[PDB]
Amino acid sequence: HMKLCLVCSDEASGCHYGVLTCGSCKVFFKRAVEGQHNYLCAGRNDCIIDKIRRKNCPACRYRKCLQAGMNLE
Amino acid sequence: MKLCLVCSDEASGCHYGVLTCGSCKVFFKRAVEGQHNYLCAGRNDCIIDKIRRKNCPACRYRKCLQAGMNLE
DNA sequence: TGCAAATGTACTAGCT
DNA sequence: AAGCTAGTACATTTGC
Ligand SMILES: [Zn+2]
Ligand SMILES: [Zn+2]
Ligand SMILES: [Zn+2]
Ligand SMILES: [Zn+2]
Repeated sequence: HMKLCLVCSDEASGCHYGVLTCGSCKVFFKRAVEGQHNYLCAGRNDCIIDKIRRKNCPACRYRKCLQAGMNLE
Repeated sequence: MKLCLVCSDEASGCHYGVLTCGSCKVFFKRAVEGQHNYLCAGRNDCIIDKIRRKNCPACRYRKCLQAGMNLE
């Protein structure tokens, strides 16, 4: 029914940077590329990213964005 | 020379029965008072150090309880 | 309390 | 019109 972001499963708003994603992942990805962050995972570089757990691990969120194909060109 | 028994930061005193940093003092008070329906994105054994304690409320609250924090 | 960083929404710019 | 996304400003969250 409702389009699903391929990063967090929140409702997708469009195809952003090459990948159907939600509003919060679009801006999260651009800020992650062009910004400095000490994103450090606390598990095994392998976390679950869903609508809640996405805030838990930005390191694994960024990782799953890239594995989904996001790119700024 | 005083380490937090939850995250290992500069403990600021004995809070809710446990030597703990300021940040863990406040986090446990918030967690214990309201819902703590937190969720872990890993395997319920996330590393909870000064850097990564922000990452997993669920594992942090679990560690608070393991260390003995309570409202005595 | 304050200050600030991170995150998320809603909106505008600009294209076709 | 219609439909799209990238950007941006604002608000909210979260944390010292
Ligand atoms: Zn998303
Ligand atoms: Zn992770
Ligand atoms: Zn602590
Ligand atoms: Zn965890």
